[PDB]
This record gives sequence, C-alpha cells and structure tokens, in this order.
Amino acid sequence: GPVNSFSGYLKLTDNVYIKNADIVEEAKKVKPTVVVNAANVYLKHGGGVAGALNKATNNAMQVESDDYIATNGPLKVGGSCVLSGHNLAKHCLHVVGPNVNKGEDIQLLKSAYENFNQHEVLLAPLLSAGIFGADPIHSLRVCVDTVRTNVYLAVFDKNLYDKLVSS
Ligand SMILES: Cn1c(=O)c2nc(SCCC(=O)NS(=O)(=O)CCN3CCOCC3)[nH]c2n(C)c1=O
Repeated sequence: GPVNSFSGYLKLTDNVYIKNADIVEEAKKVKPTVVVNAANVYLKHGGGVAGALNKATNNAMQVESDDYIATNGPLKVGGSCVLSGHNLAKHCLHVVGPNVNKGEDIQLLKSAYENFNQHEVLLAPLLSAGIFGADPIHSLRVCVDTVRTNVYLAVFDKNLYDKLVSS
C-alpha cells in the first residue's frame, strides 16, 4: 500500500530529515506508511496539525478518534495510539506531546518521541511546538536525540524553518 516517496528533504542526522512544507500536502504526495499527528489526550482534533489532518480526511479521523476514546479512555501525555491513516497514509500515529504552557512536564517530550521508534519511517511535525508552547528548537533537539528510526519533518512556516536549519 504505502510507498514513502519523500523528496526535497534536508538531511540533519542519519535518521532525521526536514523540509519546509505543508504536512497535509506532503502526505498526499509521499503516501507514507505512517503520518504523525500532534494530538491531545482526548484526540479532539480542533486545530493546528490535528485540525488540518482531520479536515483532509473529511472528518473521518475525528469520528474514528471519538469512537476510540469513548471506548478506551483518553491517552497518556507522552503516550500514543495507532489509528487509520484514511486517505493520507496507511496508519496515523497520534502522539500527545506535553502541554508546556499549561504546566505539563516538558520531559515527556522524550517519551512522546520514543513512540516514533516503533515505526521504520514516519512523516511527522514537531511535537508540542504549536499551542502547547514548547520551543520548536528544543522540540527538534529532543527529536534528534530520541528518534532512532527515519523521521521526515514538515515545518509549515518558512521563517521558523530557516531558524531551525541554522540552529
Ligand atoms: C498545516 N500545518 C500546521 O498547521 C502546522 N502547525 C504546526 S506546529 C507543530 C504541531 C503542533 O501543533 N503540535 S501541538 O502544540 O502539540 C498541537 C496541540 N493541539 C492541542 C489541541 O488539539 C490538537 C493538538 N506545524 C504545522 N505544519 C507542519 C503544518 O503543515
């Protein structure tokens, strides 16, 4: 099924690549095995990457997520769960980064990125780097130090992308 046809990425380390792109648009071109969603524990995909991914699935992601959460209860911070990737990928790895702004432990960003290690290749965003308030430079550094498998990072904003590549 999935083909993982990534292109245009800058190689930062042996297993970490980065691109200035829309993760929804990357997922449609790449057709990856796994696309990562930066979620909350209730899998309510209200905005950011999660809202954008859900919209691209025509709200199917939210319906499947609501069914999973009503059954199995919320996730743990730093935890994750594999659901369907719908039309974007084979699977979607919903990962919950810590809500740094609301006082959750930023050390859980290591546990959040350790969920990546169960998958050979992933298309992902920077965890907790949206409204959760984690410094994206710090989120990238935890990603590099923690992820051992192949991760292709999409950063939407160009200015932040240039900051990240230069750091
Ligand atoms: C279109 N598009 C974006 O919009 C976009 N945003 C980012 S920022 C990093 C990801 C992020 O938001 N992580 S988070 O802070 O943990 C989300 C917390 N939310 C709490 C409410 O429930 C949903 C989850 N990167 C983006 N890329 C690459 C992109 O392509």
